[PDB]
Amino acid sequence: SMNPPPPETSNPNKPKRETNQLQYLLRVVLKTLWKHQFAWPFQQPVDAVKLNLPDYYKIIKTPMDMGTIKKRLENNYYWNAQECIQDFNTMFTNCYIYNKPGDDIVLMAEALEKLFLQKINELPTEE
Ligand SMILES: CCNS(=O)(=O)c1ccc2c(c1)CN(C)C(=O)N2
Ligand SMILES: [K+]
Repeated sequence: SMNPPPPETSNPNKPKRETNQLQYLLRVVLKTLWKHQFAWPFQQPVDAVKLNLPDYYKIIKTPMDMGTIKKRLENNYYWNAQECIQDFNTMFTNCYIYNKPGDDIVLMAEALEKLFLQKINELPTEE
């Protein structure tokens, strides 16, 4: 029932780059999903205490959330776009694993994922 330390949002020894694709991921993809009406449950790490989900971190061992992704993008944490896309995919996957199909949180994840994929379809070529 207690929360782990959140995922790191910086790591000085980790390698990183600024790419036009990562800029797009912050300016377009994250920004669009962040403002969505269903973004709120995904804007911070799952709080197992507040939300009374005492089993959450007994099941989900690779937690991820858009608050973490936002800070990673702001902090130039990533080496490439794929590392960031992976984080979004971990967040969605965790939600589908932990919750029941048709639960409100799943409908929210599914709407955010639809939008995510629409935005990723226009990801520019690396230039
Ligand atoms: C519709 C959201 N309801 S709630 O905030 O009680 C909630 C209910 C369930 C969860 C979460 C939030 C967050 N989340 C990422 C998750 O997988 N489960
Ligand atoms: K499930």
